[PDB]
Amino acid sequence: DFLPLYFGWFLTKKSSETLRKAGQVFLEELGNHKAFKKELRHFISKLELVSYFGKRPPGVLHCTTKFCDYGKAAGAEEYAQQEVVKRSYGKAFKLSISALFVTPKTAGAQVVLTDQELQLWPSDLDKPSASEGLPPGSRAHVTLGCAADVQPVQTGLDLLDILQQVKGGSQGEAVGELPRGKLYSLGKGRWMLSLTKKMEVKAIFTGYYG
Ligand SMILES: Nc1ncnc2c1ncn2[C@@H]1O[C@H](CO)[C@@H](O)[C@H]1OP(=O)(O)S
Ligand SMILES: Nc1ncnc2c1ncn2[C@@H]1O[C@H](CO)[C@@H](O)[C@H]1OP(=O)(O)S
Repeated sequence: DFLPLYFGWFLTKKSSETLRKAGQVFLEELGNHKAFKKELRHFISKLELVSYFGKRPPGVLHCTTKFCDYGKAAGAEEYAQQEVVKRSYGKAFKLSISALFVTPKTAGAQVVLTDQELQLWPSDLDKPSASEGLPPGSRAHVTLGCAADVQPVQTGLDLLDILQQVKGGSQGEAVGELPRGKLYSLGKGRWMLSLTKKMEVKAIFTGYYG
């Protein structure tokens, strides 16, 4: 017997649509924002970001914890065997979306995990450099879209990198206000919307088999 393609929290239909629509609305508002139009060089050396991020998750959205590749990924077997993983497998959770972000590569939503959910976050030998100085689980994210020649994986890195840019920042940096939060320009095509009111989505922790 083998492992899943990856473990994660898969949003209900109701919450997928709610978060997915939140994403589009952000893409549509950002692409029309003046600050964004001024930095368009990083997307086209106006633009509809909805089209730019044409590769979206087709069905339900999800928050990946541990990519296992059926055991072919390092740390995979070590993660699945954990008690908390077995005990949580199938259980429902509420994920907190604190921000939406975009880069030239990906678009997605930052997830802020509860202590219980942090127990479900892997602890591998191999770490992305961008996870430096950042608390565990920071990479927690929901992918909303990717550029044509970009892999979804990149979304987690794009989040981490963004968190580096704001590491030691304040809300006085905000470019301006969007209807649901403050907009930040972290340079180099990186934009983040920090939600005034955090979004909450029901999801189930389980294993996906591609
Ligand atoms: N190397 C990886 N690390 C973490 N998640 C990964 C990795 N590779 C793929 N994924 C994720 O698994 C899905 C199917 O491949 C992809 O859509 C990625 O999911 P997301 O967490 O949505 S970026
Ligand atoms: N209006 C601009 N167009 C192109 N590059 C710009 C512009 N303004 C600042 N730069 C910067 O000049 C360098 C060469 O492009 C790069 O450092 C550009 O900055 P960024 O990579 O966009 S942070």
